[PDB]
Amino acid sequence: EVIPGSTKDAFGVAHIYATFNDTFVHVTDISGKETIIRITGGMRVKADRDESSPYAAMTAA
RNA sequence: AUUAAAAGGAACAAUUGGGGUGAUUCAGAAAAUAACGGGAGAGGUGAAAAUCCAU
Repeated sequence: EVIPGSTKDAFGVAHIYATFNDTFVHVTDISGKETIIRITGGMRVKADRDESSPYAAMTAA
């Protein structure tokens, strides 16, 4: 049925921190002390030069 | 022993001054620590490597 801990339509905040050497997609709650899922551009690539590629950003997003 | 220099100095009235000295006072970036979430990467480069990470 429902995923444990999940609720109905709610609000989150995404902390998109994208440098020239990597990119971060990080969503938390309204408080900001609880993180839901944090995926970076380096987890969806193999080489170190593509972590900043726009392709890795959408894949993580 | 002349006058009162678009020479100079002094005085006064109004101001100007990130001019100087002392005290007071505000800011948050960076970094450090404390606690919590998360769970595999992070830095850095032309590409990497050395380095940091399951303590």
